[PDB]
Amino acid sequence: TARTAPAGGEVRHLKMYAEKLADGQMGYGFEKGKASVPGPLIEVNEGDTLHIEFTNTMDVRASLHVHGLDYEISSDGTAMNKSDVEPGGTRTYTWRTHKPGRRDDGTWRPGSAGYWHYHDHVVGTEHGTGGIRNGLYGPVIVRRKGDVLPDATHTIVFNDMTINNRKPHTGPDFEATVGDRVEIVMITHGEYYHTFHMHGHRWADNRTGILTGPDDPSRVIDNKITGPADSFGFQIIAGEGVGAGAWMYHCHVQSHSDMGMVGLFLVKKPDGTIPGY
Amino acid sequence: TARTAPAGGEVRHLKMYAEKLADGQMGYGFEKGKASVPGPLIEVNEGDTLHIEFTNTMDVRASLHVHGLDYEISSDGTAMNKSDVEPGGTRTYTWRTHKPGRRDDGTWRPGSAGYWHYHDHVVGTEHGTGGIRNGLYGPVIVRRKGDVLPDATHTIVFNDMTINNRKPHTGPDFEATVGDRVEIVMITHGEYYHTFHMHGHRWADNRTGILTGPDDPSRVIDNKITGPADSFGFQIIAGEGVGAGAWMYHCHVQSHSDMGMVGLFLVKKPDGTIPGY
Amino acid sequence: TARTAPAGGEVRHLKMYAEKLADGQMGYGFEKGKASVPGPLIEVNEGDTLHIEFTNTMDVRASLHVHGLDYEISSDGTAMNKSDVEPGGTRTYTWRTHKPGRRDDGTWRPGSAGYWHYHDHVVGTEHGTGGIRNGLYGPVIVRRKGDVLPDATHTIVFNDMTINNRKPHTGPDFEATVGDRVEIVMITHGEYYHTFHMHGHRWADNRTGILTGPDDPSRVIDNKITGPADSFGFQIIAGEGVGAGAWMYHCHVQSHSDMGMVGLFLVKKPDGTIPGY
Ligand SMILES: [Cu+2]
Ligand SMILES: [Cu+2]
Ligand SMILES: [Cu+2]
Ligand SMILES: [Cu+2]
Ligand SMILES: [Cu+2]
Ligand SMILES: [Cu+2]
Ligand SMILES: [Cu+2]
Ligand SMILES: [Cu+2]
Ligand SMILES: [Cu+2]
Repeated sequence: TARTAPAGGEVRHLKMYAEKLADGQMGYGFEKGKASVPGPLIEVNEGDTLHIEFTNTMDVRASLHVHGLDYEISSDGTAMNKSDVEPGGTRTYTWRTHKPGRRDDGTWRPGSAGYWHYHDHVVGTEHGTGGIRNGLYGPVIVRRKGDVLPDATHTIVFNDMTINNRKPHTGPDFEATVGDRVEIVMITHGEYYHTFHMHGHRWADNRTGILTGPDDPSRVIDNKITGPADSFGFQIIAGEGVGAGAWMYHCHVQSHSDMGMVGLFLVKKPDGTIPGY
Repeated sequence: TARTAPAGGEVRHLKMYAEKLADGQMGYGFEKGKASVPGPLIEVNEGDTLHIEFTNTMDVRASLHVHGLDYEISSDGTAMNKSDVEPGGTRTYTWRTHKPGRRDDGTWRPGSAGYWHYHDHVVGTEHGTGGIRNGLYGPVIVRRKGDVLPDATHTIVFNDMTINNRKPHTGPDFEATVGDRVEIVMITHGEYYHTFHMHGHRWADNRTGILTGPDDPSRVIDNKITGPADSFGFQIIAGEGVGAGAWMYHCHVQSHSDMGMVGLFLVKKPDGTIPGY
Repeated sequence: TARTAPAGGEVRHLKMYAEKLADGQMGYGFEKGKASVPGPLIEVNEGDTLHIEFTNTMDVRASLHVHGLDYEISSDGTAMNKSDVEPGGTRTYTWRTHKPGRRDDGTWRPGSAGYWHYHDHVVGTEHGTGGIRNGLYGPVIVRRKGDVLPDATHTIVFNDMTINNRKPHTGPDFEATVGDRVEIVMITHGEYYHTFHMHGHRWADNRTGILTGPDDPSRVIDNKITGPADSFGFQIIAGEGVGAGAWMYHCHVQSHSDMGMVGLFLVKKPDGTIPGY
């Protein structure tokens, strides 16, 4: 049987930093000097509370704003609600999550589980346009009790005309072995719509990207249109039914793929070989 | 228990007008001199029939065309099918709705229930490009027997680079009290794709925007990409799990929010106060 | 009762050609001299294997690449994986499909069933930008055991600013009789997002476009946003609840419909008449 998420409800603490990078970009990190674009993955269980002690090490105001999770207005990360952070400053954001359940009126409250993201809200403009452009974005995953955990999680961010703020035609590339349970968090940012596509693999267009059984009528797809701040996620079995290979993923907007929005899902045999590579 | 829609099947009558407004815009209304942009909400139950006695008070041809509901070709609102209205003229459009049910061949006929809209089809071009641009659009809601009625319904229309044809950074703003059941009808028009986003709230990407219980695998989202003539809708509990606050909604295409596609969901305590506002 | 797909598992063989057309376009066909834009429909049952003996009759390199179905890397149709075809050359692509089922780890493997497409991957650019632009695309349908077969299937491809590579305002138009079970395969290609819309009809936004019964919470729609390489499909009962008529379909992006992305769903009485036509 596959590994599954346990019941949540833990209180968790975390240090996060905003850093200007030597190349001019901006990244979050869990450790000073180890910021990355995209930011590090934050993964919690429904019901967990997360207290992020955030330090802006930059010379400009910056913030943390999250999608999907519960937060009070004092943690929405906006200038308006006095929730950004001054240069050199520290603030504790609090993110909460909740489980689904029946309300008193008989309705069904949705849980927090899903594929989400965090990003800056005040660099460049009051909507973080400069922050996002420079790399201040990262993924968040909230797990429901009992759903399936992967062998590894990769984050693919279409940010304007870049993948993960990389130069055209520089990946990123990811590697797996035939049979691995691979998870993708797919996030879009900036100005343009895109269509995300994988060669040789497909997934369900629902909450987890996975069907639990035969009753789910969700479309099975390998192409999906996305816009700025959209986030979705899915799991695949690397090479399932198709074998080892250098499997392209790309934006399928023709000029975008032509201009470098391309990468490789490198699925290897156990000996490491990739047919045709 | 929450209030729910009853069984439909009523025959309803309605007067509607198209008016040029003093500012140059065009609006529909239920009363002469009270046209609005967006047009007034039309809400019916599955099975109801609606007879709209429509008068074009403008000096140009205009029409009414609806999405989703049943109508005969004589009510499709097009110049081609001789279904528009001459300046000063009156025409009765008929919209019908039906319930779901089993067909003789064993298949399942879908019902009309959903979040829909009406708009002009002949002002400026044979596709109403001028009518829509000037404000001739409005929302339609069709309820299925037994689904949940809100405390209030707000209509948010992304029309080209405007929200409800308003100037940049002029809202609209909406108000609620922590705990209200708030319904959003979200409609897109014009030339551009958008992504609709709410701070502090989320909904289900299905027909009603709501989960009935734990078996629904629909993604829970707070960001959604939309294109011209898309309509969807949802309900939220104002401030549920997040409290009172000035909660922004906006298009999340960065330049669009920077250029004014922003508004506030003002969720108040009972004393009317909004923390940080 | 309606006709339904049987269990699959047949091994099928097929000849396909790439041809330059006299007008300058490029089309696939099952017979030399009978290429079409879009390419011919390939329809199989889940579990079938398809061996396509493909001949490039053009003076440039070309390929076949499919979405959604199972294929080994040697059939992905890319220059990178040495899977394109030289001018005048022949290659056998193999497409496989599989049924859903329970994995050993308890998870649910999705089946291949869906609305898919094939297109060129090497004409003009390493992403087939020229091939797709010139007309090298076609639809694929994979049926699950037991789902509903239509009276006829039409393919509507939004390719850049054209429908099926046709000149503005030249259709295509399709015809039916009130009561026909009409299937639409809707595919998008090129550079631009679109919104596909039908007058007088609607469908479910799920895998088959159809609801099986009352438990499916999928949104019922008549407008849908699409991007390059998106494919979906649905069935409707021609004129159901609305009668005979010249029912427009179009992209609902206003300038796109104004510029000719329009066609007619001609639904006739048995005597062939169309009210208002
Ligand atoms: Cu925001
Ligand atoms: Cu792109
Ligand atoms: Cu955001
Ligand atoms: Cu129309
Ligand atoms: Cu926008
Ligand atoms: Cu319309
Ligand atoms: Cu490709
Ligand atoms: Cu279009
Ligand atoms: Cu492709």
